[PDB]
Amino acid sequence: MIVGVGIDVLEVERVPEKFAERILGESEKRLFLTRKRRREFIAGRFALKEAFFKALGTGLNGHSFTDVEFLESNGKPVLCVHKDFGFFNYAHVSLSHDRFAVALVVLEKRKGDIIVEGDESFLRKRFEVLERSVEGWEIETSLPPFTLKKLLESSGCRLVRYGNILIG
Amino acid sequence: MIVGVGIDVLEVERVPEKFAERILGESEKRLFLTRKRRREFIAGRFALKEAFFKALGTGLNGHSFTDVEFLESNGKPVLCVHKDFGFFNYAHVSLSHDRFAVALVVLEKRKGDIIVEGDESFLRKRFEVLERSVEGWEIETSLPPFTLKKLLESSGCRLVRYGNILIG
Amino acid sequence: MIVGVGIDVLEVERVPEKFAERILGESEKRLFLTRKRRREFIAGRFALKEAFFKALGTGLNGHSFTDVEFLESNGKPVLCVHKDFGFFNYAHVSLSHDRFAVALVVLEKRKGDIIVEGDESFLRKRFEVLERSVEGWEIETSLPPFTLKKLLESSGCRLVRYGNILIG
Repeated sequence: MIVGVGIDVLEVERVPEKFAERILGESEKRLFLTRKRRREFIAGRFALKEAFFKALGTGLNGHSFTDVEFLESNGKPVLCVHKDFGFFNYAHVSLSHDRFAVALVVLEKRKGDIIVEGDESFLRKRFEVLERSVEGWEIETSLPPFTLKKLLESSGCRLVRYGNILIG
Repeated sequence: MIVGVGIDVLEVERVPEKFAERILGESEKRLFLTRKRRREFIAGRFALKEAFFKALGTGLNGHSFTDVEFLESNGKPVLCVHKDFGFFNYAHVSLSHDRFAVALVVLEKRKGDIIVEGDESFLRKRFEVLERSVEGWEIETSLPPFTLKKLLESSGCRLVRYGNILIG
Repeated sequence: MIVGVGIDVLEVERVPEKFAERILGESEKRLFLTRKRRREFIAGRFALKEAFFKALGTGLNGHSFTDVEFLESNGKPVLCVHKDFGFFNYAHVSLSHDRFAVALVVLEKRKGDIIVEGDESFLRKRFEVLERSVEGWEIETSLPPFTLKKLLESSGCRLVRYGNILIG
């Protein structure tokens, strides 16, 4: 199911490069140094973050723009969370710019698609266990990623994958 | 499942404020009076309505722009229908503007998420009943909101919530 | 479930009409001749194709812009594939332009919604068969449309409908 959607439009030229220090996370800063078109990168990340918080519905409840990072796998932006924002396990994101930047965020909750490595008996007591793979056990849970991560690391368990979301 | 999607882009400056009388519903007019940036509000509502009808696929079949309202809960636009447009029970909407307004509408049909208060036996004869809550009975139906509303009010039943759609 | 999303923005005026020969498929060329606003049409089709490949995630793996066509039913763009890009069976698309063109593509995999005509016994050996209609048998499969089409035409079977995707 779709949890929320967000769209954001901004004129690239009117976005200051000095905003980099306020909006970017640490891994985004490393990616920023690699970038040839610096003003576009900042504008794009601002738009993606705005679209993300629009998709949540509550906006900036107690969160900062640095709490949400957009990294890159291949050429596509990928969501990285440093806080619990909800129980969505998929963030489908897209970004385009031509003088104006337009960012799209669609948040989705899929049944399952959460991979955890650990004792079978431990997991079946707490979660609905669906399938076994090379990566680990596939479970269904509505627990937010950091809540789940803290619960599992207390035991001899490990969160392998949480949908398509990157954690920390 | 996704029923349809709609996107709309328009230059705010070229949208006349005089269009307010043609496109806005009564509750939108009350919201319009509160607004400081009047031209932006009109442009945004025009874009949202256009995106909505694009998401339907049939366009303006026999409908008017006043048949669809976009109100506000918190800071997010919320769909309010005054007519039956389909059996979607979720409208995920977003709006952004920076000289150009961009509106996004995603229509979704979720299993259930329709809350009805009334006699248990009456409902089980007609609908697949899923869960009981404080708000009422959760049912699955493909009946459009006004069709459902008219059917229930004929008996001693009441439509409490239809997904995230506002009715009337 | 949502397979991927894509957004694209481009300034219409800076898109050359000469790009028509490079980006358009044969059926799009026939539609292009009918169009009064030629520059808008090209800009829109470029934006839709870009949004489509963004939604795939891999980009232009071994594909061309001519491998993907956007035709029209009523007034809405409709996806036509000439190659296998994935197992999504729904492409929800939208296009708007006002000096800048904005295109949206949402790719979805729905359970079922693939209609095939043929021998009941042949299909039940290979696929999960769901329902019978006037158009044919509804099956669930993760086979891409051309792979499925080639498999069925080898026997006395025919692919009737693949979600809302047009094939060839």
